[PDB]
Amino acid sequence: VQRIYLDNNATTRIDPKVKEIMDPFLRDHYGNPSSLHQFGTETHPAIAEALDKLYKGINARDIDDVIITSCATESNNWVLKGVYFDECLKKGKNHIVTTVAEHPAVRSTCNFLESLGVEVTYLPINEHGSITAEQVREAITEKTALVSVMWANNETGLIFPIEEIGAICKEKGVLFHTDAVQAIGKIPVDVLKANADFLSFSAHKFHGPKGIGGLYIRSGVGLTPLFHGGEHMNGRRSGTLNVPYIVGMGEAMKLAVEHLDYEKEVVGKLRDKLEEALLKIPDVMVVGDRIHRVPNTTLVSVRGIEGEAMLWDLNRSNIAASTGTAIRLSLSRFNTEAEIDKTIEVFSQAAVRLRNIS
Amino acid sequence: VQRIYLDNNATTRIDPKVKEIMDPFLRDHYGNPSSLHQFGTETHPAIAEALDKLYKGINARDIDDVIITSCATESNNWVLKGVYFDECLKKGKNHIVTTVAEHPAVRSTCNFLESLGVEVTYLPINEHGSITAEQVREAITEKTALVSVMWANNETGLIFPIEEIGAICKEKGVLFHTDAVQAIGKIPVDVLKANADFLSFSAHKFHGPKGIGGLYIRSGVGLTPLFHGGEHMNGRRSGTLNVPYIVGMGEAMKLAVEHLDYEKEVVGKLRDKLEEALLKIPDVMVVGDRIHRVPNTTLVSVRGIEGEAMLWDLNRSNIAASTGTAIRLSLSRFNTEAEIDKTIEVFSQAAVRLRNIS
Ligand SMILES: Cc1ncc(COP(=O)(O)O)c(CN[C@@H](CS)C(=O)O)c1O
Ligand SMILES: Cc1ncc(COP(=O)(O)O)c(CN[C@@H](CS)C(=O)O)c1O
Ligand SMILES: [Cl-]
Ligand SMILES: [Cl-]
Repeated sequence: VQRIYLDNNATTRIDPKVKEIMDPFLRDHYGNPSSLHQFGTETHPAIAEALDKLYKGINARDIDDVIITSCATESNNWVLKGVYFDECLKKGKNHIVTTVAEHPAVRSTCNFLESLGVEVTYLPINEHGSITAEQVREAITEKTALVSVMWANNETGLIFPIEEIGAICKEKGVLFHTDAVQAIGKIPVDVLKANADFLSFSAHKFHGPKGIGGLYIRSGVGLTPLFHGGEHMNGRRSGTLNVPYIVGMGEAMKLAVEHLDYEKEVVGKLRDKLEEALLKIPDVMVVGDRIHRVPNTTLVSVRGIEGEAMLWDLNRSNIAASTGTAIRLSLSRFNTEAEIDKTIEVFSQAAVRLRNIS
Repeated sequence: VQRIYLDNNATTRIDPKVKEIMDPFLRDHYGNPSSLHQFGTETHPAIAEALDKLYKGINARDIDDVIITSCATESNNWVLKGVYFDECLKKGKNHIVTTVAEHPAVRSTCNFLESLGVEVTYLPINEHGSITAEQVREAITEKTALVSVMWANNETGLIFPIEEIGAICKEKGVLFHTDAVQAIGKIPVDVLKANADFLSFSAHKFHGPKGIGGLYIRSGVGLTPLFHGGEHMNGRRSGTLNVPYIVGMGEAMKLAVEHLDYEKEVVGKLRDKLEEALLKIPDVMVVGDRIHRVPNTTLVSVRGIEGEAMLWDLNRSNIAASTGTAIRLSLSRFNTEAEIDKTIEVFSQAAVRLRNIS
């Protein structure tokens, strides 16, 4: 059989060099990096190389932290529940601004925060699909503790004007968090450009394992731990390190940035190939702006066919993709022109076969 | 070279069958268990078998939850920060009772809670080393929201009278949490016997990977999420599942309980062998009760030699162990009588060589 994987915004295959690099930490280098003896200290260089990889990947400096967490869901909960205690309670700033596009980790967390009496402005998205920047200017009051906007959208692939929000954020002395989960490996990421205080990411969107991620915290910026016990990660996040995943996610980030050109000019080309080949059907609208998207995503709709129906069918022919109803097709560097040609065929055939019904 | 590993209360080697069982989830079964297509659904049986393994390991029933988390540090933070919102705030019960023996995850979390104005009673430990039970009877007031006592101590190996506390807890209508991290694989565990509402554990203490653990939540018992986004784990803990680690930790628990006899009557025998062979030196006190300990741990002290000094030396001869100052030696089923004989030698030689100094 030959299955075709087009659901990379949901998760990604672990790159072989990633699996390879973590292996020794699953086999004989199983010591606790906190231990003082050989088993512990032996793990130190490999963890250090991994972290360097992380910092170079997001252009973070020595004075900043990139804290290892168990996923972006953790990072997101941590940023919001931390500003809550640090700013909303202790400092009166009882308002957070965010978008309606944000991943449920941020939105649900907020929903809980307003449960406790925080006022949260959920920015609505325009006809362009995206968020303006001026929208956050206009919403930042002076109770405003944090603004959270995701770098790229998981559903549409749309890039948001981070930097702009970065600047409108610096100028107004407000805390700025970007959930950058769908941007690693997909476009260049730079916390310095973005004047981010906080950035989230998750490894399994750039070919490392599920079960690990990162929060960039800028120097001097405080954030009350979500995992108290303050032993690991400079006391910022307690719990025995996930050695294998740390090493692996490091390699993952490195390869992710080293493929940024390829993502740009190959996967993007394959995406365009698929997309415009798909636009030659009936009422095959693409959903949203088509210029400010990550290279790998396309979100198409179809005449009278539910997205859910088209996907179930595509599965039968061993093609994997998600909703977004419309149909989200998200590539990676592992896809091939052969596959998308195949996809074009299987897509169109499914399309007109599902519509036959009067 | 031949290193001897005696630091199992710090972390454990991943059992080979564990590494083996997770492998396919690092290679071609990398789908998101939430996806609706083949890549996702394919992972379902293996996750289900893993969870069954977890439930059978702690004698939890169908109506209870065993929620996957990223470690015991997460579980501990989750129980305490959840009762805070559910009971302390929303319901007036502003008091938590716990021990001074507890792992810093629980103690630090509490320290933060009293920072917000919770009254936390830290129970002191007796000359016996342990906690009475009557001590928690006497401390449970009516603002009392939760009592948290660890099943077994990481430092001394001492078992606490869970069940007794279970009963004193049922009777007084108080929420009962046991951190059981050092009890899995070491003695039988039973939430039913223990009348636990909450139980924490971490895989890397019973030969699975660092970076995963569990919280048992009893049916009908609520606990406000620590990871909001409510998609995975019945909305109780959001974040993409850590597929490989889940499968592995399942196998880990299974093998852990299947070795409970061996832990009892082999590793315990090896521990006794080491311990009484070590008691034949000078002022080689063992620290604490010696009857109510898990089979694998011994915590010995020495005349005038600092523990830290003895450990540094032991490392040079490739023997790994921790402090607890005194000296904690924690075995696993992977140790061998050959090793402990060797240890006896290397220990005594180090002892009298470090003391030579006038
Ligand atoms: C922007 C963003 N932020 C957070 C997450 C979740 O990360 P975790 O590693 O699961 O915690 C995701 C992943 N959303 C996937 C799976 S639910 C999708 O199908 O769109 C994301 O895209
Ligand atoms: C009772 C108990 N509770 C929690 C933990 C920490 O679990 P994590 O998986 O790191 O979150 C531990 C592990 N304490 C180790 C390493 S710090 C020791 O050397 O004693 C524990 O023993
Ligand atoms: Cl918190
Ligand atoms: Cl919480």
